[PDB]
Amino acid sequence: SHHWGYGKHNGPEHWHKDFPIAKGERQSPVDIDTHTAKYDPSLKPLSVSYDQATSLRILNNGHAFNVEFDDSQDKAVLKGGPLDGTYRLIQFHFHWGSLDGQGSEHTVDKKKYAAELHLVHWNTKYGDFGKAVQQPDGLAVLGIFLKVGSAKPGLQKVVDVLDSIKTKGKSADFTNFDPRGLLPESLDYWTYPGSLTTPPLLECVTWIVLKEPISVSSEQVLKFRKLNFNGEGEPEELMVDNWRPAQPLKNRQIKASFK
Ligand SMILES: Nc1ncnc2c1ncn2[C@@H]1O[C@H](COS(N)(=O)=O)[C@@H](O)[C@H]1O
Ligand code: NA
Ligand SMILES: [Zn+2]
Repeated sequence: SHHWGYGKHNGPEHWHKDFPIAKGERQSPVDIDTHTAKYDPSLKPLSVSYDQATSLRILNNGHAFNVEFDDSQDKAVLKGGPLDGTYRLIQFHFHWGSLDGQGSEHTVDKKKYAAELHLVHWNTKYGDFGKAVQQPDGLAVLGIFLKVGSAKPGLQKVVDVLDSIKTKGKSADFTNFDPRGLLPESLDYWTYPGSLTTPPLLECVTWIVLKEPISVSSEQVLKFRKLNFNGEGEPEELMVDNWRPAQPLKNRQIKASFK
C-alpha cells in the first residue's frame, strides 16, 4: 500500500518513485499564462446541470475531504465546452494553504489563490469511474479558485460539518447539499489536457478552470485548516498545504473560452 502525502518526507517531490507518471507529458496542475492562452471561438458554451444532484456523505481521507455524490444515474452532469458527451459528477474536494497566499494548485500568471475546489466528473461512455480513469478523455475536473473576502453562503454547510470529520477515516452523512452554491457568476474558463493532481497521477483529465474565483471568508478557510491529516488519537498534523505545485506544460496549449 502507498504512503503519500504533502510533507517533506512523502510530498510531491517523492511521488515519482511509486508513481513514475509524475514526470509524464501531461501532468497537472500548471501555471496558466493568461498572455499565452488563446481564445478559441470554437469552444461550445459550458453546461453545468446540477439540479438533480444527490450528495451522500463527507469523508476525511487523510489528504483532503471528499463530498461524495450518487453517480448511479445522470443526476448532476457537465457537458459542452471542450467536452464531447456527458460527464457525471462523482465528488468534490478542495486544496488549500496554511496562509491565504498559497493553497491553489493551478496558478494564474504565477498567482496562487488561497484554495482551489475540484468538482470531479467521469465520461459516461466508459460506464464507471474506474474504467474512465484508464482513458485519456475519461474525466473532466471543474476547478474553481477561492480567495478570501466575503463569506460564501453555499459553503457554510460544508464548513459546519468539518468538526465531525476531524481525522483521517472519519465520515458523516452529507445529504441534500447543492453544489450550485459553490459556483461563481461567470462560467468563463481555461481548458487543457492533464492529469489527476494526486497519486496515482493518471493522465485522464480534461481540466476546465474557471476564470472567476469565488470569495470565502477568513473564518471559513480557517475551519478548513483545523482538519487533521492524522487519524484519531494520533499526534496532530494540521491538514494544510495539500496542494501540488505547477508542473511542466510540455507540448500543451491552454485555451480560453473568452476574449
Ligand atoms: N486510485 C485512484 N484511482 C483513480 N482515481 C483516483 C484514485 N485515488 C484518487 N483518485 C481521484 O483523483 C482525485 C484527485 O485528483 S484531482 N486533485 O482531482 O486532480 C481524487 O479526488 C479522486 O477523485
Ligand atoms: Na465569485
Ligand atoms: Zn483535487
